[PDB]
Amino acid sequence: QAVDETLTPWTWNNNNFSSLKITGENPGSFGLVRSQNDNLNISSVTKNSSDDNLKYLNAVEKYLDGQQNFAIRRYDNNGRALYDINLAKMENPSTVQRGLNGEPIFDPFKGFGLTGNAPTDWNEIKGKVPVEVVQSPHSPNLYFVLLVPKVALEYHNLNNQVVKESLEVKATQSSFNPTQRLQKDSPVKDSSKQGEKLSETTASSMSSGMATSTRAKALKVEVERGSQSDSLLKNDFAKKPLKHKNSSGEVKLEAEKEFTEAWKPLLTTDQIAREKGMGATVVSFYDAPYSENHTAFGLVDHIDPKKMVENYPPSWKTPKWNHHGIWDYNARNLLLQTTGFFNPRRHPEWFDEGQAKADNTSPGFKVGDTDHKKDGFKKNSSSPIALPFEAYFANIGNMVAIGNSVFIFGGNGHATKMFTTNPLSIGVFRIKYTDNFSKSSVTGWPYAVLFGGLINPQTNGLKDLPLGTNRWFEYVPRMAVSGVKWVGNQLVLAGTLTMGDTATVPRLKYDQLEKHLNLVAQGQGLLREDLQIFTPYGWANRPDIPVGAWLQDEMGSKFGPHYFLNNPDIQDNVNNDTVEALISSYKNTDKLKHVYPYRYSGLYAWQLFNWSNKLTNTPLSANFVNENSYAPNSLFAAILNEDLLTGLSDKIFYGKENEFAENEADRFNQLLSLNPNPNTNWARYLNVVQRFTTGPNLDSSTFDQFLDFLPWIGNGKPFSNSPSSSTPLPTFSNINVGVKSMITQHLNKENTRWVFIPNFSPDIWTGAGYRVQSANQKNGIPFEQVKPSNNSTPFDPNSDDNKVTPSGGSSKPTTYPALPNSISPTSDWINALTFTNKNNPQRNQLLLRSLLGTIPVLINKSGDSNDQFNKDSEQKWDKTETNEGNLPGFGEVNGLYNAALLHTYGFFGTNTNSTDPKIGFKADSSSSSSSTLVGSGLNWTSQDVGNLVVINDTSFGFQLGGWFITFTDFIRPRTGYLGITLSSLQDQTIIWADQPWTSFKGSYLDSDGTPKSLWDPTALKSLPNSSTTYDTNPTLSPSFQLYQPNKVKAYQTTNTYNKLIEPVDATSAATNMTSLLKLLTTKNIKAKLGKGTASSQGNNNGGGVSQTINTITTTGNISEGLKEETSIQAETLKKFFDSKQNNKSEIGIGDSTFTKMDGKLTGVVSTPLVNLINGQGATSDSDTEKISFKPGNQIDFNRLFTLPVTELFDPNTMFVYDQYVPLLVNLPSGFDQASIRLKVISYSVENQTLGVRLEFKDPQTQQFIPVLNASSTGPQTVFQPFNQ
Repeated sequence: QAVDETLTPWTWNNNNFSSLKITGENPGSFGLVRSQNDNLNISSVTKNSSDDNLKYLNAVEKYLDGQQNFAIRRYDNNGRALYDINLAKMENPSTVQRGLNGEPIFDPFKGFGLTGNAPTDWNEIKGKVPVEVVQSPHSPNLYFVLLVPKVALEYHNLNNQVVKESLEVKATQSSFNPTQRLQKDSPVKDSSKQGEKLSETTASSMSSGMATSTRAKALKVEVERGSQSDSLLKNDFAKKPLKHKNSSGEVKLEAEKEFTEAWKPLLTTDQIAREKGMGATVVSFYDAPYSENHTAFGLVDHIDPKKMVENYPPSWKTPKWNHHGIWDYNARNLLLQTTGFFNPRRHPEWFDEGQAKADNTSPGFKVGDTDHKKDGFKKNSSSPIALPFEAYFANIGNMVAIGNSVFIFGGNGHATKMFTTNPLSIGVFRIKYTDNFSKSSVTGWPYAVLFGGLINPQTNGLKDLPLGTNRWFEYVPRMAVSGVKWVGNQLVLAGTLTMGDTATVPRLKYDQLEKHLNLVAQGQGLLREDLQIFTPYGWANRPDIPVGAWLQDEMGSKFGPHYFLNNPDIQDNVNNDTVEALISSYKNTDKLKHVYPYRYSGLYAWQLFNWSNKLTNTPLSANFVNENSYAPNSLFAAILNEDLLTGLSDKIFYGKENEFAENEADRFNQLLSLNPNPNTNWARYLNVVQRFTTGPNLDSSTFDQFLDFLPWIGNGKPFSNSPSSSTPLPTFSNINVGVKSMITQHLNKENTRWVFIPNFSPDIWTGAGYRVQSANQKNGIPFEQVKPSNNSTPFDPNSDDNKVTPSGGSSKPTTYPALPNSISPTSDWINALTFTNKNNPQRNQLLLRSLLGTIPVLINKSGDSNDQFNKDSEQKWDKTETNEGNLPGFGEVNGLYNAALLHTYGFFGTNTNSTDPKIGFKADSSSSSSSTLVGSGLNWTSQDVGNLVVINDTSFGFQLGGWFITFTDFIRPRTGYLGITLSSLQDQTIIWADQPWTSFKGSYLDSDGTPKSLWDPTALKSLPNSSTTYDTNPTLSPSFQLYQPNKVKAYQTTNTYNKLIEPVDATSAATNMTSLLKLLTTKNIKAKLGKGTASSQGNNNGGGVSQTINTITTTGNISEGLKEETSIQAETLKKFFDSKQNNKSEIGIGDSTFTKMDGKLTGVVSTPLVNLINGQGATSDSDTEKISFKPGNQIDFNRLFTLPVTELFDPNTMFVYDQYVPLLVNLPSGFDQASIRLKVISYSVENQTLGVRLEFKDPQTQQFIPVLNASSTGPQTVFQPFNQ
């Protein structure tokens, strides 16, 4: 039980927690420690055919019991280890001999009363490593230890055959086709159900209608209950004119042949619940640093995923459905995309069957039946959402206790994070305790109900985020945990969570799946990349048009008022006569809703502002929720009500509204609000989030100007590059890009001079990719965006149909005169909210993945000879309207400029490599251009998170990727402050290594006042094999994804982007771009860059400690940067940055200071005086070296009558009065009468024994502390005056 030098301090890569700063009476830390023994034969246990995962992991665990052990080495504020508590090899432990009502009997010296026998389940609990330990400050001297199974500890070393990556590679000795795993065949019209297409209404309802419209007339959509069990009388939604192309058989999503070797968990939710030894556990116990009974135990409690399963909203059981569930279901079928909102196909981590249900059948409702009315009634649901092994293990970590109850807020997933699959914590866990920690109940919640009550007024960051929800909890949050800490007087949760997917919110025209590879893959599930790609040509007029309303104009020459490819160049006016002529007369009742011929349109921004779950000032206000994203693309930091969370009840009951609509008759009249049955407690949990933030408290294009300012660790050069005429342009911010165009000439040309710009001259920068008539006239563009479907002449405005006639016959056109001058991938429009593209999902996701530093690129030419995108004569930045700017306009990630991005990277030029890599994008006009995306070389994944270091009650932070954020102004935001401060990382070898997160070994706050993080360059866990031994074109990595090809039509040399750049059928373009896909692998990327091996030079290994930059309270101030209403905030802060670009320190940008010390760094230990590193640095209270306990020599004793004592202390403050301080402790130095004190701990009237612990005003921290060198035994000492 004594200290064992063999075992060493460490820190697990799920929570990274081995040092709890203990305070109160016995400051120190429950030092978490493991043997530093390497050379562990993982391959010993073989997963044969007969054995299952359960017994295989049992064999692994028992073999490790025979090969490894763990203990918790409690530390003292001095830094002297006392005892370890080895769970495996501790003999005959005991729990506290509590009282009748539950109090623990603890004589300070005789110690906590033992029961002789410890909590049961020794066999299956001694084999669980301690990964975490927490303190309960409400109750006295209570402690927990988080027992996690060790298969997590050795998780990454198990045979890959069982733990299978989601992506399949095999030999694939045929180049590597990123599209050969994507279902690419488009839907087609059926040849047997022609007459069931949605039918145009019989006769328009005049209703005293004075307005007349020459355009096509609306569709009549109604569903009536009638009288039938499994059918109805008329189901207009269930019309399904389209069908899967019969190309080499049906094209459909079905796992049993779309996944030869499918992703699959290890242990199901029920399996882990029933199994005890393989599941986590939290144990209440008690520590006695100065008693012969050093340790005593309380209660042992398991964490049951059955509480997760029972506490999900009923709708979660049927994720393949959704609140819409009928038209959207059919659309997803036909477009070959996500079925539901959280199907396994796009998110298998949480499905206990894994990808085995990566299909469409069995959505909880009747589907596929011939008669359209028949489909829609509920039936068996075989695809529920549960907590499989990986997700459950990600659901453990950073637990904290409040009052009489404890919470486990989830791990971070690295322990079970494989190379591309991203599991994480989905639902919070709660534990309570009854009758003074005598019994407990295990319960857990879904974070969806925790986060349902979100509204923009809460956060000071970016607005309209995809965070809200509706009465159906088809929103699937999941937190990446930085460590919930009791920051000051508020409780803070920080890290990242997965936004509701804002990428696949648009849809694809039925005949446009073979030329939108980018987004079709981004949606189907073969592209786990969560940035958000820009392909505007093929979007629908509304993403939510029922399929039966798609073929009313199949040719598209008439331009399909009900359904047509989105192009707001033609968007109908919102003019009065226009609206009351097109939409009003088609009034919709409860039973019937009118799909209006009106030509809705708009670029991706308007598309999202309509059909994305943007946060509105009222919570529970997200009706259009498409899907939940891939991996955390949202930095997060919120404050969670301690008192409320304590109050909330364990079990959750759901009302009628929680489940889905019984039948489509009811569905047709869905509401966002309904009366919950008062006997249900689910909605109690709603308003728990006080606020939240993801980035600095900035809005609009100014936020992306900040994005421009932030630098890239891969080179350190910021994106702008302006300091030191065909020069690189800013990529994120469009300020000072292109030419200034007038919003006054945009669209209606009316009421715009002082609407979106508070200046006499509304001058804004159209951005890169813009077009204009000519240098003479730039503001606005005449309607030359005319789209001719066939060769039947252009869109034909002013046509009899295209012009409306209100009462009076004054025929007028419904399409606006002058359109905006940018539909670029970086299109920026404050006014044309139907032509802008810089949405807040863009802004936040780019913040996250640019702080990570792994934003993708789009390329034409690799570094190959004769295929080199050289700089001179083919990169003319000043001219970006023509092909000289090399702007693709199709396949690039929305919100940035490809040429500028690649200059920032250094793929061409000296920015990255000594020799120009000769990799870049050309806007070739000779013929069609093939291209794709690739990784950034870096591999800082998104689930990355540090441990939340609480700097003070007003700020905090952690490390994210290679950067160190600090929420400087989140708890107490201040006007004019940027909001956050940043610190970068120095070690290049650490930066570029394969898996740079087998390097961070926990974070803490250094006593000096600035946190740090550990780095172990020798611990870099790269890929298991160098593509075995043969070079595999596809080689996995944290941030490797199937970036599909994008092949585009030829570009017109001049006036390139009048219209959208049409794509060509790129399905079979993979084999012709082998060189381009060679760069899709990070290893090849770094090989080209010249930093593929240790050739980067510099630090040999760089094993040291990195410290974030010191932040003045004014750090991050942009007070002068803002305002200046002479022009817009974006441009004024751009000028501010250009005046302070070379002062990254002031803004909050820097590189963490690094100190090199030799050693096999593995963890840290914490004492309130100072946190020590790796368990070294023994201290002996240097300041108070010359003070010790006075032996019995300086006591009366001798032989006299029973000594009367205890009169010198009172039921008041129990410290001995100042009269008799030095009677027991030697003070040859500290003779001062203003310090040096004592603290009694117990006594006995009839025996006269006195027990005290010294207490003195600590200089460094003005807090009263105990002392160890007082006596060899310890500050606690009995003073018994024997007997006569």
